[PDB]
Amino acid sequence: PGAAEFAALRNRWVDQITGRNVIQAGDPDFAKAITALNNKAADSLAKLDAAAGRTSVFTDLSLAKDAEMVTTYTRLSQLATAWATPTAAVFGDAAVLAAIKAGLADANTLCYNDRKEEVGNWWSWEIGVPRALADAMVLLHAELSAAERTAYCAAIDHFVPDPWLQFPPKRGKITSVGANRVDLCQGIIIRSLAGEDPTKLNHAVAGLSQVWQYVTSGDGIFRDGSFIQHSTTPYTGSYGVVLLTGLSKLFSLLGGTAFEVSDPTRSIFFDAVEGSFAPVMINGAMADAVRGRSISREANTGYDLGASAIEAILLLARAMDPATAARWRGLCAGWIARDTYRPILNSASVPRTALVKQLEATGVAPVAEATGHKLFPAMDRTMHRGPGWALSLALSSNRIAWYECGNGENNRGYHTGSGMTYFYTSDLGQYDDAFWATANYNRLPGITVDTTPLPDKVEGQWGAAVPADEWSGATALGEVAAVGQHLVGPGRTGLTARKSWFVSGDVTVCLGADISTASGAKVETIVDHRNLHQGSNTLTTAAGTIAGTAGTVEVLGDGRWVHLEGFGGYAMLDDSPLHVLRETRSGSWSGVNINGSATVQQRNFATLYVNHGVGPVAGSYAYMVAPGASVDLTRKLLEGNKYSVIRNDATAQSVEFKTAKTTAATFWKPGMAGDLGASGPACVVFSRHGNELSLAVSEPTQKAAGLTLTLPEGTWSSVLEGAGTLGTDADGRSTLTLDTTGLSGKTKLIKLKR
Ligand SMILES: CC(=O)N[C@@H]1[C@@H](O[C@@H]2O[C@H](C(=O)O)[C@@H](O[C@@H]3O[C@H](CO)[C@H](OS(=O)(=O)O)[C@H](O[C@@H]4OC(C(=O)O)=C[C@H](O)[C@H]4O)[C@H]3NC(C)=O)[C@H](O)[C@H]2O)[C@@H](OS(=O)(=O)O)[C@@H](CO)O[C@H]1O
Ligand code: NA
Repeated sequence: PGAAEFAALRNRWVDQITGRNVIQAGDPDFAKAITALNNKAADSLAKLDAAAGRTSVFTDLSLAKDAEMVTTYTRLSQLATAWATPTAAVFGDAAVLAAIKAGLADANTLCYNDRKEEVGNWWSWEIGVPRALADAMVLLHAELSAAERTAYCAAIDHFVPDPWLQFPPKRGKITSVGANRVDLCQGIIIRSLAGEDPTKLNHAVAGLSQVWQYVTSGDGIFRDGSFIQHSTTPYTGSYGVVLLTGLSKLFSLLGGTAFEVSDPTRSIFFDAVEGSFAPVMINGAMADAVRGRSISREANTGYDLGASAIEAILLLARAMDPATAARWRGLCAGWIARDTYRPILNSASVPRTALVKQLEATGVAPVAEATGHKLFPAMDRTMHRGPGWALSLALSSNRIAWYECGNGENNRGYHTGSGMTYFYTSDLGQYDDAFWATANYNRLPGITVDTTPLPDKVEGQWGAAVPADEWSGATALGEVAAVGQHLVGPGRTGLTARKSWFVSGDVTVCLGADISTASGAKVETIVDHRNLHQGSNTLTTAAGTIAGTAGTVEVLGDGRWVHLEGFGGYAMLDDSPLHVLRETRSGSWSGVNINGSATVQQRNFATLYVNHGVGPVAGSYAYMVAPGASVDLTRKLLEGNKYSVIRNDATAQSVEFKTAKTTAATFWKPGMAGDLGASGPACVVFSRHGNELSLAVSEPTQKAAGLTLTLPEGTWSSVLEGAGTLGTDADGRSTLTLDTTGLSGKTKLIKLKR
């Protein structure tokens, strides 16, 4: 491939990142995209350093601070983008062009050149600048000289001599993985178009192949659909999206060319659209539990990341077979149509606007999110859906860290892995509307928590420490899931708790047992901590209302249920006191992120909790949540033994769903919960239909070679579906012995016949 092939590739990249070939004349959404492009460009030009002998390019960005060096270059690439976009205010403006070129020249002289040693964050030198400088070279190819290309290519190659590796020489270079491998290869591929270097381009394309190979440990995509980055943090929602965005752009750029991605194993990446990304997308937002430290970012939210995932999926769909293309488009049309809270076209780029308009022009109908359970045992995450709600559980374990903090971000997030219950609903802004600026980080919804104050960055940055717990895991059969977590508290308090969740098509039953701590402080379990925005949403009870006055906590009477206007119902399944607090909380994003604005946000919350007191001995809880339930339905939850607690202690936790005729259990020790037994740790769901017993089983430690169940509902003599060996115990009960060697927490489905 020669000069013409390289020119064609550069032109395609410019088409992709500007949308210049696809602007629809007089379209109001295109006009808004150009306006947003114009305002950003105008803002940057206003900040140009015009001083003779300047030592920065922008008066508000120091080249001695590596993050401000990156922003220098992204502003320059944004300006080049505007200069190349028909109808933009600066389109083809020679004075603006001259200022971009002078900015690239001086940033190179002053700072980013092939003699400079890295200082500060490696990512700035190897990913932040190269992607932006490469884009600027390609955008400005007709305008930069050969000597300018030589200088800038040399700078990039100095920092990134091989995109299969990362870190400066003084650190020891390691294999780049996952999102980092995609980003380093993107910067080198685009730089290879500017410099017409087929050898670097081929090597960078070949480097993409690693990122979609299945892994069983470390970083990458697991066969169950989990995606981990930084070894111990569930990360589909932020690093997974960086990977998805970069591969969508690169696949589209190279398709049909001499450099096309041709590795057939990229099918694993395509399978991940539904296998990994779709289940953790909720009405257009990536779930908070899979986006790690980005929850602390005011302007990199679940909806910003979901909108990037939608753009990428739409871009990939163009190359797919017809049925897959239509399925992915349907998924996207649904995540777009249902999101009235941060509509995807508000502040969308011109390319994103074009993909959204192209989708609308297909007339492909919106696909609803399927009810039911999606389990990700490799990353200790589960998703559950019913009409009007999605529950995301956030666990941690000897495989998965309590939280990631780093770079001044999410240093307060140390309870976010303590069994959080995120109930996403039609309140689309629940977790987005300054929730992470104002929420009580010691009373996040669903957690059990030792009230000992912990320092920011407790347990270390980058997910370096994990709880040395017994297990966390899950299984599901049909409409019912069983999820368990042995919580070990962060900050060496000695907090221990056995938390389980049994989740039907409508209600979530939350059991807790064996709670104690060594710190001497009170321990709490949070039934909910729910953002009311500026609302005064009524908490209704059997007697009337509760917590009508902000700041004064009240104890629920003996009706045992409370209904929150705009949400649904909560009910206690034991006689423990439920404390209910209406509160107003304030905070700034600067309080949770070094880059956050100083603006103070104020939000109203409803906070419902159980107090286990000081020095609990085998403390416990039992309650349920019924998202979307009316007051009438909430008042009835505890009638008729619909949610029948079987056992809730240090051996096992189990509940029967009367209407679903289905029982769910978690086992901590060998023993029986009702008429089901297990020989060791297990998650089980079972249901009898006449003369047939259906079971789902997982071995949640991921380390046991076998597991034996003592079967409920009488004796069983044949296996109809699945694997396992039937047997009989000393007491005449049927047993099922499973080989669980290497199952990695996955579920086995079995059907038996009497
Ligand atoms: C300083 C150091 O040595 N730390 C490493 C740690 O490296 C840190 O982690 C990541 C990484 O690439 O591995 C890198 O995260 C990315 O940081 C930039 C800014 O630096 C962006 O964050 S933001 O500016 O606050 O938004 C970036 O965000 C994402 O940006 C983009 C995009 O640029 O296209 C898309 C998304 O919308 C957005 O979420 C952020 N990525 C994400 C997904 O958050 C840090 O800069 C880097 O310092 C790890 O290094 S690793 O290579 O081994 O993985 C860590 C692992 O244990 O080791 C530490 O020592
Ligand atoms: Na980590």
